[PDB]
Amino acid sequence: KRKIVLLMAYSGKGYHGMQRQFKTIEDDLVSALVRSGCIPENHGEDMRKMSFQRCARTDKGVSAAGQVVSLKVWLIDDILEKINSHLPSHIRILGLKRVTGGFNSKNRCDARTYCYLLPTFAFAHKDRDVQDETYRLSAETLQQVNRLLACYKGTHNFHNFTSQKGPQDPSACRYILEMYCEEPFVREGLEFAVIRVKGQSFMMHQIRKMVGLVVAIVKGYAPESVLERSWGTEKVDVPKAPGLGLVLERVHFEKYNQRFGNLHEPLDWAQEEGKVAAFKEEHIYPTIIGTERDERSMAQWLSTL
Ligand SMILES: NCCCC[C@@H](N)C(=O)O
Repeated sequence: KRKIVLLMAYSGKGYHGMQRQFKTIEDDLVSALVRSGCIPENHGEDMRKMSFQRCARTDKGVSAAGQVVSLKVWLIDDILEKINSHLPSHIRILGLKRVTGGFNSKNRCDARTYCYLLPTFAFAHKDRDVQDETYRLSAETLQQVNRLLACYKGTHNFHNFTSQKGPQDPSACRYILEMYCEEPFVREGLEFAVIRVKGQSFMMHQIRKMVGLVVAIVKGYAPESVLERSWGTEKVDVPKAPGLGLVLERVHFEKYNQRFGNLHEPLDWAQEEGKVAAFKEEHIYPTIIGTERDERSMAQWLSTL
């Protein structure tokens, strides 16, 4: 009866992505919507009768601190609580807002910010450094990482950073506003670092390949010259990092609020930022960290380089 937008978050492990194998995030969401009585059962079976859309089709294993979806529901009392009561702890609806009927979240959002949490031995040189959990990131290596990541900034032909895309395809070009790596931190004897990237839009496997290539370079499996060569017309076999560390941090609506905001209303989750950071630190990060500690996801992939 009313078109709403939802701010939600989830740990991606144990799912096969957001949309569409294991269950998906939307499977849990739909079930929670049906059980709570926000939508009738047929709206859950056919996700078009409630006009359901999602901003980011996060891949298998990928987490999200600020996923955004839009749909029509029965605005039942305490709707946020009710929906959450049918969800596991690792999926939370953080915010809800009533929007105009014509609002399409996927078609209206601009830039996305992702982070990538990884063990620091992903930057350990294969010839000079230890290759296990005992490795500690040096200041010089971090400088190298940030120097390389900075080269991604601006507009480039990113055809080598996805699949089945030609160099002459205009849609292969993408815009990177920012990319860097934060200072490392230790948790339970393991050192991690957070890579953050902001882009106007991303192609399939793009961030994982951007990270993978820099990892290959820093570790010494590829010369630095391959980076600048990668945005040329030539094809480059770019390594694809695991999806475990990848987290969707924010879906931006700044350009939407400017261009459309003045049949449309401004969308802003600034008030829910506390819950966003809380869920990331309490449910997203610890699962990634624990998984790396016990299953050695990154280490296994690094072996294949
Ligand atoms: N929408 C294309 C993919 C973007 C990256 C991230 N959302 C993922 O699927 O892993």
